Amino acid sequence: HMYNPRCKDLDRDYFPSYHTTRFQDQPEPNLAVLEHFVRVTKQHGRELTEKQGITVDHLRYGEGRQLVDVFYSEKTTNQAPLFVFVHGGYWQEMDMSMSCSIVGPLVRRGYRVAVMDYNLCPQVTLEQLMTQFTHFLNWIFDYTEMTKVSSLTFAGHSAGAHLLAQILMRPNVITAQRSKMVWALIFLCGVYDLRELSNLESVNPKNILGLNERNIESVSPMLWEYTDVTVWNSTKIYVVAAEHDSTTFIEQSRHYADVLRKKGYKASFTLFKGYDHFDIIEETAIDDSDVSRFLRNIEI
Ligand code: NA
Repeated sequence: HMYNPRCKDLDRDYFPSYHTTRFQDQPEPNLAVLEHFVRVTKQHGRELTEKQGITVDHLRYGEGRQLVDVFYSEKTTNQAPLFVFVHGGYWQEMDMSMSCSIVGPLVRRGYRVAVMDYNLCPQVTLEQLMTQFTHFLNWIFDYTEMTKVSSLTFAGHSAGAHLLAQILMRPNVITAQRSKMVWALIFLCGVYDLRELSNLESVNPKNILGLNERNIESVSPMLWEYTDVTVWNSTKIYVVAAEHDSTTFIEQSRHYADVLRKKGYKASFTLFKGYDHFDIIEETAIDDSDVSRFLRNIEI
């Protein structure tokens, strides 16, 4: 138990749902929280286009679930900045319909918002999902370039934070110019070192992540040898943990922030009071929420 010197149970430290303070009168609060998350995020999604006057374009960067929905207000110019959101779900669950809580307040602040979906393990190995995600980063920059827009922010949650980390190490796709377009990278409650969970059946049953010893460094942002850091020093990096996450998740974020800082990235660690791993996303649908205020404050 790296990341939790005082851990008793390594598995439960890898399921953030056991770590909330919500639904503590529920016999299984971990299932309550998941149920609630599914429900409210689907509701946020419908409210975006049925109530909030927001428009969506349904696009694709690949076959099947490799989709990108772009949300915008027609009352706003087409040359607005683009905010990109990458959803979580341990590379094996979640979809677009539960991923759009973040959209509404951003559109009201004058962003266009791209919410993407991806193929899940074991339809791909994690390595292959990562190659596909590289196709997505190429797509999003081609899309922004075509639109002749040259300001972006990316944010990923959980597994999505893990995925987003490769943006720092794909220079055959991410040119110096592409890098210079990025205002900020936001890593919400991600995981960055997969050596412990790779060996657990509860997280990686029957090895559906398709992991092993040759590729464990490559799927672990924590362990990479970062190079050409200088092209990112126009980009602010925010590594964020929720206070009510597992100590393992919290420390994974703290340590990843340390790794980046030590490499010379403009990175910071934030422990966000009052949130667990889930409501930190749920509350992004509320303009006045603490998390919303945080995202807004990044702009300054
Ligand atoms: Na711009």
